Amino acid sequence: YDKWEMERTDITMKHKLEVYEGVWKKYSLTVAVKTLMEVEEFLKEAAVMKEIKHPNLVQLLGVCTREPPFYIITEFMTYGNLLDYLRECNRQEVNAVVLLYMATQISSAMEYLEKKNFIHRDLAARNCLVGENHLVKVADFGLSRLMTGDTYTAHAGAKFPIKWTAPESLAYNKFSIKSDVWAFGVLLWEIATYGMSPYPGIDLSQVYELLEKDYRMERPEGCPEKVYELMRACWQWNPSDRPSFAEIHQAFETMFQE
Ligand SMILES: COc1ccc(O)cc1-c1c[nH]c2ncc(-c3cncc(C(=O)N(C)C)c3)cc12
Repeated sequence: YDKWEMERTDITMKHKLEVYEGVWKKYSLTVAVKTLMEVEEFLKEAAVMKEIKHPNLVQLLGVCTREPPFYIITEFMTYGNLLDYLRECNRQEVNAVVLLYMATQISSAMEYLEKKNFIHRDLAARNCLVGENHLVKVADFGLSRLMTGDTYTAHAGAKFPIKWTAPESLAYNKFSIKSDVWAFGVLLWEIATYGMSPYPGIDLSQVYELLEKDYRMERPEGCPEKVYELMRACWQWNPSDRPSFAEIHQAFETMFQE
């Protein structure tokens, strides 16, 4: 854990994006810096990121956890968040096969988290980052430890991103890897629509009531049928009926390789 420990003066802040674009001076490397949510939570978040090693999860580079202010230093993704990237892109370049490639990368990251007993709890396009050549990485700053068979119960009075949130979470504050699968389905929809807002115009207070009566978003324009079938599978009411990320990733790698 001290192999990760850095001196605060090894980094220089360049631009404020509390997240900064910074420079790891020794390597002349552009990095992302997060500074200090309570202290212990921040330190645990750093501790968890030390255990994460995957090409499509944002890589930790070092921490400053001796004397305040505390730093978490990670790799820098050139193009920023996926949501704005999709909304502002050239769709002739970011075409159908690129969208499949992005979904494959994200599902690969989630398959890793699934295998390593982590949940994300805020899977969404706004929380994915884009590098050169349509490289996509999931932000892993809010990861929680959880055995995949088990359930996390959010604290009393927690506020959710309703339109990304699984029904069991909206009603009972319960989260699991299956609730991430639901969120992934919404992320797929975001990708397929190049960053449209989910359930357009639908009042937030009626989303749960709609879901329990089996309302789901319709197939986006131009979206392949098999991709929509995957979305719908992710949106099964019963969590145990939803596919695993291993199955989801396998499905996308097949599509992408064909
Ligand atoms: C300390 O790392 C983090 C902690 C919090 C957070 O939200 C993200 C990062 C993070 C890591 N690597 C990154 N690489 C690139 C960018 C980034 C660059 N430029 C623009 C945007 C952006 O979309 N907006 C400002 C809306 C994001 C962020 C990051």
